[PDB]
Amino acid sequence: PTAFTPNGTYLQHLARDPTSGTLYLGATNFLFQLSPGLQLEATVSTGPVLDSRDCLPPVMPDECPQAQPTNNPNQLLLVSPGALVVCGSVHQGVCEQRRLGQLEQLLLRPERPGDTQYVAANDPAVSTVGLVAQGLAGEPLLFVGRGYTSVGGGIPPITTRALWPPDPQAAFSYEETAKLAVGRLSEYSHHFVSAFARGASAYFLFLRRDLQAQSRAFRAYVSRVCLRDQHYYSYVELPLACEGGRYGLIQAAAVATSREVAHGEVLFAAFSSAAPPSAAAGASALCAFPLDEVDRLANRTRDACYTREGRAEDGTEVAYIEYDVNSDCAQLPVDTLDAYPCGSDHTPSPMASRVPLEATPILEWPGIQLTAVAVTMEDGHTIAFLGDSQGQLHRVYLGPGSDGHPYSTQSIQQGSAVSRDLTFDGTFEHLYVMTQSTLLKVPVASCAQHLDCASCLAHRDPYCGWCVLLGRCSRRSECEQWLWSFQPELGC
Amino acid sequence: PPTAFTPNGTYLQHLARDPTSGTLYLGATNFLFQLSPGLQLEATVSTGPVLDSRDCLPPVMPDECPQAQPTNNPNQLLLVSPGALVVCGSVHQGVCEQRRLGQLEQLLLRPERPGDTQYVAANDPAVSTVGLVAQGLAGEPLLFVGRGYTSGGGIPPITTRALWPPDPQAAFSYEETAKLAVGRLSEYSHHFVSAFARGASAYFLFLRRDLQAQSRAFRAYVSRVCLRDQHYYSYVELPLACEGGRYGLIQAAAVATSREVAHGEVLFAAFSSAAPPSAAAGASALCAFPLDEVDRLANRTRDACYTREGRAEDGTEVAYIEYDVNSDCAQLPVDTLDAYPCGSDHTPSPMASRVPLEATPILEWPGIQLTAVAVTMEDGHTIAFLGDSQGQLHRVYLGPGSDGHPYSTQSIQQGSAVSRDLTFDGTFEHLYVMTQSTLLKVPVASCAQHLDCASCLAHRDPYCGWCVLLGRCSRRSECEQWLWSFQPELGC
Ligand SMILES: *[C@@H]1O[C@H](CO)[C@@H](O)[C@H](O)[C@H]1NC(C)=O
Ligand SMILES: *[C@@H]1O[C@H](CO)[C@@H](O)[C@H](O)[C@H]1NC(C)=O
Repeated sequence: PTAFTPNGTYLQHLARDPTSGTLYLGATNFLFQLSPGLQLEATVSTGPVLDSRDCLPPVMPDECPQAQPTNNPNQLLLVSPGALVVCGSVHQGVCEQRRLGQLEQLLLRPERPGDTQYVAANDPAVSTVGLVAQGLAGEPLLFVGRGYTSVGGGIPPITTRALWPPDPQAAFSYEETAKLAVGRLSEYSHHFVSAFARGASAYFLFLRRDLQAQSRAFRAYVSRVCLRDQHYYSYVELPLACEGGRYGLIQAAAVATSREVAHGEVLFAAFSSAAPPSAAAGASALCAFPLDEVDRLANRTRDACYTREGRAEDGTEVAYIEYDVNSDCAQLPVDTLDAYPCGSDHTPSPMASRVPLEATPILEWPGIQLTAVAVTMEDGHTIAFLGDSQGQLHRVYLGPGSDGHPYSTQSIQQGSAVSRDLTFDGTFEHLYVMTQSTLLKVPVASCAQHLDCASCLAHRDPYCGWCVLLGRCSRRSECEQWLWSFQPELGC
Repeated sequence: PPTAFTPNGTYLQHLARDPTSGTLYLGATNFLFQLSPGLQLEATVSTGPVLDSRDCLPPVMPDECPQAQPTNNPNQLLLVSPGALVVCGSVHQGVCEQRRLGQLEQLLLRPERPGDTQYVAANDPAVSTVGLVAQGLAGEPLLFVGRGYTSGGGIPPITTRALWPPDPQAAFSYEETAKLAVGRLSEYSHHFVSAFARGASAYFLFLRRDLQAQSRAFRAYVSRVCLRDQHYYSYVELPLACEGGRYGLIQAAAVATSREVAHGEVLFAAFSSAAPPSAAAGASALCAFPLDEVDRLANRTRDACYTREGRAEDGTEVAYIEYDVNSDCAQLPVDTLDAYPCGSDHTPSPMASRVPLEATPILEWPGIQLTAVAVTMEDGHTIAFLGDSQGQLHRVYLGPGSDGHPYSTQSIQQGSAVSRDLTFDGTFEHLYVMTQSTLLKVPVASCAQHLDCASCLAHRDPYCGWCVLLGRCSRRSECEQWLWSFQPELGC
């Protein structure tokens, strides 16, 4: 397969322009721009740089003597409509903007940024996530979820930051209210896995300590805010549960449309089991949460807390206000739900559900730590692409007939985890896979190398069958008119 | 096996369940807990240790309380009212506070400097405190409180107390007349067992020393008072007799509507025999007093004392004034009963019957000290769950067919008494059972773990039987043809 293996660096993040298909790659001291065929369109160096976590940028040796040279693994890498957003691990995680298609060309780098323009975690271990969307002021906003770091200030775990503000020197700053107001950051230890949009709703997947549970164990959550408000009124926090927390550490996730799973888009999540913040080598599972059910529970958490003091019509306590913020649920008129579906400066917030969103595992893999999810539907049925901590990429048919073991496994790079940033190309014919030292372009389905029916059906791959009338080892859509290679009792 | 809650380094005093939400509030040593209907911890509040002497008045500051010690705070009173949770501790003269139903952490009202008229619960952890939430004439929240004697002082045994006066800082106080005026509190030695309401009436269950008897012995009594009446004019005590005082000491009770026992509500009360103060380790009985017969005798006791100087038509003192109070039965015109059925500032008070309200044991178990009662009617016939002093929960069928021995018994916690806060859930599907160190959620029936008819019928449980259609071990409702597992002569 086609590869990109830059020497002298490690790969942190992969961002694909959905309009152009250009790939941008965020590595240690390098950004890359790649053709959709992994041809190198451009290269930008970003480090090492003189830095100390105690000094504030711009880091000069005069007012930062403790400075030492410091490598710069990539923290945020995002395709905004206007530009490419790049945030690093160095200089308190400040960000810059580069020309989409001309990585080499820098659009904007605040010259002397403030305590409010430190964006990413300035620790490459800690993890930063991000989403871009159009704001009500006309210009595009950048949501950022941010793990905890022990330096500078205490940055909020989620923030909504301006990318194209009036003064461009203020870009990446957030209005005083554009944040989740969370104290005790060190205690919650937010660990972000992913952020995504759909409809008017932004979603964040993350881990955080349950401070009311007896163990103060970590616990997986999905929270939803409205895409458009700079503010965090609509913020609703749901706990996630894959088999009621046997697999309690969400590792990666992907959205996809599948019809036999549920109507609407569906969130496929990979949870591991804990040994304390990380997985144990321990088992993994893949759960699916239909977003229309994510919205329905989140919707009825809002509806309870706005109009029924946090109770269902059943009478049950379902909703409350998390993070010890001074705010309780209310008995506002039901007209409120229509007038202000995303809240006001005076509605309850931040809202959380007492009811967990629960899913029974689609598959349960005993020895594996899943790190990466990619899901598509082919000729009616789900096929998952799953990467693990050991650099393997598993392909799993999930339709009828399957005990859900990988029909195919493949070693991208032994002993090095596959990235959540695992993404398909535009036609869905290929999947870009990335470990820490290589990025591969992998074909979903290599059917047509087979030039005889018996070779076709021996490939044994849900994508492949023998089109009888055309003498072709093809995919069903490309047609005894198609002899599926994934039905062993059958043959030529 | 049950779902449980076992908090470390604490003991459980009371459990109060919210009849609308089903959420459970626990009251413990230095702790409040809030738990889902499934016993998941939703919140925890510390209530101690505190600085305190029984000699000081709250708020205890060291500049006014030199003798203050670290003092633990076992819970004394835990009641869901309409707006808040009422909480009263054993410290700070037993003062009370209120907290948000559904967010216990959030507090609603805690008088800043309270008076001699606002020391509510017994400021000694070994003394009884019972309470009942009612509404006054103007439909505002009231709190009847019964408390045992405690060696500042003079707190009346029963008092009506305002949960939300005009002036929030006046909460939990009581108007000068809103009290049962007892002189010799040390001698009467009220031990309150329970308070409950039904109809227009509030009822209290307690022990007191009978000082008109030669024995001066402790005797079990039930007293009734009109809910509207906040001045205790209408107060009237009936002695309770379970096999003529063989079983002297009432221990726990629970009301239930049962078809085969009487019309209306019926009080199922567990009495124990006195040790030749408290129970011997002895024998217990379960006696049933229909509330309609309580009201009848209390009504005849009122009538006989208003209009016939306490005598019946044949001429016998059947009613008299108790508690060496200066008041006598009168020969008031008969129309006084219609004009003043709950008494006056000028009518006889407080009233007692000379005639005991009598009942004969539903069951008598020698060698068991019963401590907790819950009764339900299942398919027309009474079932009683009874806890005891050794943390054992006995299940008893009382329909036709039994010598009244338990068809099932479990250890909740060996040798630690089951609390009289034994209480069903909302579907009467489960039972919340608590000893001093654990809380359990017990299903009433474990029918369906049964696969074959043999096994089903071998459970020998009045709840379980074999639905012959459907082919599963169900309950008579979830069928209609059904083979009862509590009829041994019947097989399949
Ligand atoms: C959630 O609520 C929004 C607005 O209040 C509505 O547009 C949407 O249909 C709801 N989604 C559900 C009920 O799944
Ligand atoms: C007791 O008396 C009241 C009024 O005096 C009456 O309404 C009630 O029904 C009576 N209860 C009885 C007789 O059981």
